[PDB]
Amino acid sequence: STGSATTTPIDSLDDAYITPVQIGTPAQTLNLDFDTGSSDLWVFSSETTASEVDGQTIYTPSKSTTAKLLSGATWSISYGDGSSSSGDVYTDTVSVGGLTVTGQAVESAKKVSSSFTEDSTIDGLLGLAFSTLNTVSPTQQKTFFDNAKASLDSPVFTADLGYHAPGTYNFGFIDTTAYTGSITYTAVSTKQGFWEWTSTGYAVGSGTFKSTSIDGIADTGTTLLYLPATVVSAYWAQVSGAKSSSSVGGYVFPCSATLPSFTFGVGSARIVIPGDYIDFGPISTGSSSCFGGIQSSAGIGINIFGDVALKAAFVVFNGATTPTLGFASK
Ligand SMILES: CC(C)c1nc(CN(C)C(=O)N[C@H](C(=O)N[C@@H](Cc2ccccc2)C[C@H](O)[C@H](Cc2ccccc2)NC(=O)OCc2cncs2)C(C)C)cs1
Repeated sequence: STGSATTTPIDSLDDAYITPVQIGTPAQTLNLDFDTGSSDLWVFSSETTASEVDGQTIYTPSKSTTAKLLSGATWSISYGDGSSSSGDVYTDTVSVGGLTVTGQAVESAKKVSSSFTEDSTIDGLLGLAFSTLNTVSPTQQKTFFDNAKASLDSPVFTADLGYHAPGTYNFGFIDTTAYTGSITYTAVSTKQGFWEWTSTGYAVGSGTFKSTSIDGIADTGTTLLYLPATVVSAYWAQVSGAKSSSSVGGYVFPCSATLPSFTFGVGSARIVIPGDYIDFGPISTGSSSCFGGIQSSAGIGINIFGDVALKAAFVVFNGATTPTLGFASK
């Protein structure tokens, strides 16, 4: 089997991407944020505290003839930005782009933090990291991909995120028409539960490539590219007037600037992030100070290849016995 679904930016900055997911019988379609940096499939639901729901579409398990309470199971997750959610669990039929998993754990939120409430476009998360990070207790649950894998034509999924445009998530096959050149594969460590890999270096603009190992995670659920402070300083030093603002919480630059590209290495191959991808717009409405899309990871404790990086590539998440990651230009 295979599945193929379009993923759509939630706003004009590509802050996140949402993908329609069918849950239950008859189907309830929710728009989920596919996240290769976490491993819980959780949704806004009929159980979510009413004051914490503001415009999202909800899952109502009582309206699904295939929903079954997963008795005694609870979940609770805390994310890198301080956001969180928690609740109870149902198993139900879940389909993505024509690929169906029966018996998928659907984590129903009873509570969500303010950042989720305030985003009416995201109806929940679909985690695509390793199932060892799933938070359901006392019986840990598998991700949608892990449950589907043995049925897929190939044990893979791909992320092809668009710049100011929709993209695609494919399950079980590699669309050889979706990229240029060849795919370069690189080793993954699963020891922390993430798609954790090592970039071989970077370049800023037309500058020389610096060979240096940069460990980090391929993370579709984070908007920006978070790298060591050394790398980030070398980038922004090429932009007149850019500076790190403690008040704003990172690097800002004059909205009048034209930004240089940023290249990262994948083995001997190179992925080029165009300058325009690094512009996240005014820090507040009407400001002439713009927010940078490359920021320091210091204090996060991990480097994060978020959407700014991934959307410059066709990315293969290879869930073979020894997982690997592939990157191609497109
Ligand atoms: C316009 C508005 C709606 C939006 N702003 C954003 C930008 N934001 C907030 C982020 O990128 N926030 C990032 C974040 O926490 N992302 C998260 C939550 C999230 C989900 C959906 C939408 C938005 C956020 C999702 C990410 O995959 C992070 C990556 C990570 C991993 C380890 C350590 C630190 C970080 N995953 C986790 O935090 O997983 C932690 C886990 C805990 N237990 C099991 S896994 C930070 C790391 C920067 C997106 S949409």
